[PDB]
Amino acid sequence: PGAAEFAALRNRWVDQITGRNVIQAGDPDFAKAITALNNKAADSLAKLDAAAGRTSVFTDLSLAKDAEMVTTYTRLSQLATAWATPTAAVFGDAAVLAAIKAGLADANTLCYNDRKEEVGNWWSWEIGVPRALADAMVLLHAELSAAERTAYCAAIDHFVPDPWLQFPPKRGKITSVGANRVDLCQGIIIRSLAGEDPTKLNHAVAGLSQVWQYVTSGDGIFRDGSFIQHSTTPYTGSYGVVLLTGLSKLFSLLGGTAFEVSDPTRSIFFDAVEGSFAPVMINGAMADAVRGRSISREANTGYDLGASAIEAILLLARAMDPATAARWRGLCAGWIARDTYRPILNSASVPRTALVKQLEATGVAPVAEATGHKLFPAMDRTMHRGPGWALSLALSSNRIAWYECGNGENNRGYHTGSGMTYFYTSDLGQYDDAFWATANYNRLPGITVDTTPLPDKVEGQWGAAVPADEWSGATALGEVAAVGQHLVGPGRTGLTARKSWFVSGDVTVCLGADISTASGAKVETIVDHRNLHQGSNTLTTAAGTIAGTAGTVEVLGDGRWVHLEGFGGYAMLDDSPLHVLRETRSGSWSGVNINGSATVQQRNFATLYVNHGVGPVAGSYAYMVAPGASVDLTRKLLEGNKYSVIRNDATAQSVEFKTAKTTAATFWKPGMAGDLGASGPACVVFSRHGNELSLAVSEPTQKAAGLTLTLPEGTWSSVLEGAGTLGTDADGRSTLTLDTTGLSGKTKLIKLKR
Ligand SMILES: CC(=O)N[C@@H]1[C@@H](O[C@@H]2O[C@H](C(=O)O)[C@@H](O[C@@H]3O[C@H](CO)[C@H](OS(=O)(=O)O)[C@H](O[C@@H]4OC(C(=O)O)=C[C@H](O)[C@H]4O)[C@H]3NC(C)=O)[C@H](O)[C@H]2O)[C@@H](OS(=O)(=O)O)[C@@H](CO)O[C@H]1O
Ligand code: NA
Repeated sequence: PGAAEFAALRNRWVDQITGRNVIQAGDPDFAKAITALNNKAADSLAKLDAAAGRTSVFTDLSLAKDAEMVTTYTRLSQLATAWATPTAAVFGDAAVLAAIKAGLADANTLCYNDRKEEVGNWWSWEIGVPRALADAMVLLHAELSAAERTAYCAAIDHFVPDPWLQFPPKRGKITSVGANRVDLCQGIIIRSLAGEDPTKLNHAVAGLSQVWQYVTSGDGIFRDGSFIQHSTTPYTGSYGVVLLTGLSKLFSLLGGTAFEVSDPTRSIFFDAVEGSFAPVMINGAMADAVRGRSISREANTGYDLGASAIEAILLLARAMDPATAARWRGLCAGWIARDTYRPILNSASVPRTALVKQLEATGVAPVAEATGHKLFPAMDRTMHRGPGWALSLALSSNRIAWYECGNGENNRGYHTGSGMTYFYTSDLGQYDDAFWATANYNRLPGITVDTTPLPDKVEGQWGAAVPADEWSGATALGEVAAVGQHLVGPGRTGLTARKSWFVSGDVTVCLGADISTASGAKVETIVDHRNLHQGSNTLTTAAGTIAGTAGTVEVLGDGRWVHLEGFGGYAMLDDSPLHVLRETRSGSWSGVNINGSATVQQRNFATLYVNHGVGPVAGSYAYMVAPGASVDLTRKLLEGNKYSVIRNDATAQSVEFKTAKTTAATFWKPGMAGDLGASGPACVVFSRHGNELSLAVSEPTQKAAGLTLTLPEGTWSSVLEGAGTLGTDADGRSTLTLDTTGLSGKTKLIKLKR
């Protein structure tokens, strides 16, 4: 590949990043994308340092601060993008061009050059600047001189001599992985287009292959579809999206060329569209539970990341086989159509606009999110859906950190891995509308919490500490899931709790047992902590209403149920007092992220909780949530033994779903829950249909070689579906013995015949 091939590649990259070849004339959405492009460009030009002998490019960005160095370069690449976009205000403007070139030249001289040692965050030097400077070189290729290309290529190569590695020499260089490997390889590939370097280009393309190989530990994609970055944090929704985005752009750039990605194992990455990404996409947003510290970012939200994922999937779909293309397009049409809260075209780039318009021109229909369960045991996450809702559970364990904080972000998120119950609904803004600026970080929905105040950054940054718990894990059979978490509290309080969730097609039954702590403080369990925005949503009870006055907590009378207008129902499954608080909360994004705005946001919440008191001995809870239930259906939840608690203690927790004729259990110790026994830790769901017993089982520690069940519903003499060895114990009950060696928390499905 020579001059013509490199020119075609550069032209293709500019087409991709500007959308210059696909602007529809007179289209209002294209006009709006151009307007947003123009306003950002004008903002940057207004901030140019025009001073003689300047020591910065922009008056509000110091080159001595590595994040502001990155923003200097991303502003220059944005300006170059605008200069290259037909109909943009600065399109082809020579005075603007000259300012961009001078900015690149001075940022090189002053700071980012082949003689400079890294100072501060490695990512700035190796990923933030190279991607932007490479883009700028390609955008401006007809305008920069050879000597300028030499200088800027030399700078990139100094900081990133090999994109398969990361960190400056003084630190010791390690293999780059996951999103970091993609981003380093992107910067080098685009730089290799500018400099016409096939050797560097080929090595960077070859570096992509590692990121879609299945892993069983560390960072990457697991066979169950989990995605981890930073070793201990579930990360599909932020770092996973960075990986998805970069590969979409590079696969598209290189396809059909001498440099095309030809590794056949890239099918694993395509499999991850539905296996990893789609289940954690909720009406256009990535689930908070899989986006780590990014929850703290006012302008990098679940909708921003979901929109990036949609762009990427649409871009990838252009190269897929027809059935897969249409499936991915239907999925995206659904995530777009259902999201009226942050419509994808508002502030969309020209390329994003074009992909969304191309989708709408295919006529591919919107696909609904499927009901039922998607489990991710390698990352301690589960997803559950029914009509009008999606539950995302956020656990932690000896494999998965309580939380990630870092770079001044999410330092207060230490309870976000304490068994959170995110109920996503048609309230699309629930977790987005200043939730993370205003919520009570000590009363997040679903958690059990020791009320001891914890410092910011408790347990350390970067997910360095994990709870030394017994297990967290899950299974599911048909419409019912069983999820368990042994919660060990952050901050060395000694909090312990056994939390389980039994999730049907409509209702979530929440059981807690064996709760105690060493701190001497009260312990709570949060039934909900629910953003009401500026609403005054009524809390209805058997007797009338509760918590009508903000700031005065009330205890629920005897009917045991409460309905929250615009949400659904809650009901107590024991005689514990339920405390109900309507409250107004305030906070700024600066309070949760060092980069957040200082603007104070004020939001109303409904907060429902159980108080286990001081010094609980084997404290417990039992409640249920019915998203979307009317007052009439909520009033009836506790009637007819629909949700039949079997056991709830330090040995096992179990419920039977009457309508679904299905029982679910978690086992902490060897023992029995009803007529089901287990020899050790287990998640089990079972249902009898006449003379056939169906079971789902997991071994949630991920470390036991065997597990034996004592079977419910009488005796069982053959195996119809699946594996396992039938036996009989000294007492005449049938047993099922499973080899669980290496199952990594995955579910075994079994069907037996009487
Ligand atoms: C300082 C240090 O040595 N810390 C490491 C830690 O490194 C940190 O983690 C990541 C990484 O990629 O591994 C890197 O996170 C990325 O940070 C940049 C800003 O620096 C962006 O954050 S933002 O400014 O809030 O935008 C970036 O956000 C993503 O950007 C983009 C994009 O630019 O294309 C798209 C997404 O929409 C947006 O989310 C952010 N990425 C994510 C996904 O949040 C940190 O800057 C770097 O400091 C880890 O290093 S590691 O390489 O071994 O993983 C950590 C692991 O234990 O070790 C610390 O020492
Ligand atoms: Na970590």
